[PDB]
Amino acid sequence: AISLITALVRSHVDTTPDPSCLDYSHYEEQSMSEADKVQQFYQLLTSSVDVIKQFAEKIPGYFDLLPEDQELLFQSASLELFVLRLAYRARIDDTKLIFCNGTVLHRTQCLRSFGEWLNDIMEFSRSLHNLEIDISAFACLCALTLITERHGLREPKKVEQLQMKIIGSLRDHVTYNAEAQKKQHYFSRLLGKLPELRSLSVQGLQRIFYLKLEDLVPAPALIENMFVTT
Repeated sequence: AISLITALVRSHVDTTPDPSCLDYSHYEEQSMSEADKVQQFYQLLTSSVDVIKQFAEKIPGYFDLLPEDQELLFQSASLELFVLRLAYRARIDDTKLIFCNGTVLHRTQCLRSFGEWLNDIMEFSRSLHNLEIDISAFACLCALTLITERHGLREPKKVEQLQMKIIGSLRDHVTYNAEAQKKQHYFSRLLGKLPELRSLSVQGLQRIFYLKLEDLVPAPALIENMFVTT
């Protein structure tokens, strides 16, 4: 069978909208209520998480974890995966923003719902690209956002072993990747991006919690799951 890193990269590719199939039906700036903008945000977030769900289920060894741990791990990282993919794909000095559900919008249509938090996401985006992360390293970075220690796991040790396997594959790939060895302990700088993502993500919960209290439209279960991590 195929190697872990190739399985990861293929999953990433298979769940990353390709240019020719992007959805532009929401790009055109049109009149819509504050309630509509929240509606759109929830929709955008939930359907993207559904796609991210497809990537996680293809991570070899994931289905070998108990269904309870899969759920806990997924709910706990969904927002992070969402932000990580968003930031990775976003390019500097760009007007658009592409979401893994294929939807494309103006950065300005998102500022309305994301708030200042978006700017922090773009800031993280530039950070990722400064370090230069290839698709193989990124796929591992994503799997590591999902397969990580969380409180309440039934088989924490089983989770850590998969994590170690993913780390191992990332380690091997970095060691032999020429462009990478050209930088100060690239590997360490790579993993050092996860804590930032965690913090960036916490800031997202604040904004999503704000929208929830505003309560212009009900929050989907998927969005409520993001808050269970409290």
